[PDB]
Amino acid sequence: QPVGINTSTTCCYRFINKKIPKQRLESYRRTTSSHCPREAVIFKTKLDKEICADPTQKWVQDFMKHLDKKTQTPKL
Amino acid sequence: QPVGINTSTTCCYRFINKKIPKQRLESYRRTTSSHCPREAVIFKTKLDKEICADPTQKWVQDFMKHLDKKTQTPKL
Repeated sequence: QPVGINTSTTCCYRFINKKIPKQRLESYRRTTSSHCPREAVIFKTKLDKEICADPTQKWVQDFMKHLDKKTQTPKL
Repeated sequence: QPVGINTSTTCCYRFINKKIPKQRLESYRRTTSSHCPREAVIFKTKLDKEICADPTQKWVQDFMKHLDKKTQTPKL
């Protein structure tokens, strides 16, 4: 259930509860960094495919949080 | 990937420049990988550019940490 400024204070749709990590999913695609309360999210997965994401879920939490880190940089 | 040199040498190394803050963009995506060091926070911006940046390049540090806030996670 959600992390909003009410319970449905989101931007993209059509997603479910729980996936897993038994080989891949890689990149996330969120939107416009200054348009929405939030803006919206896409996940690119399990033999290069896409999913969307707002507003109550863990796997994504951890994904954001996991994705974040892999590697480091400035211009490299 | 972290602090690097040469005329491009690690999984992403394209983007290479100067935008101090966050104010307005098109879309931002973190890590198009599944397999190596490969990724960053790629930023799509206001009559273009597309950048590959993360951890070491501050403005991006803060960007991900500034924008995080803005987009969500799924269903319950």
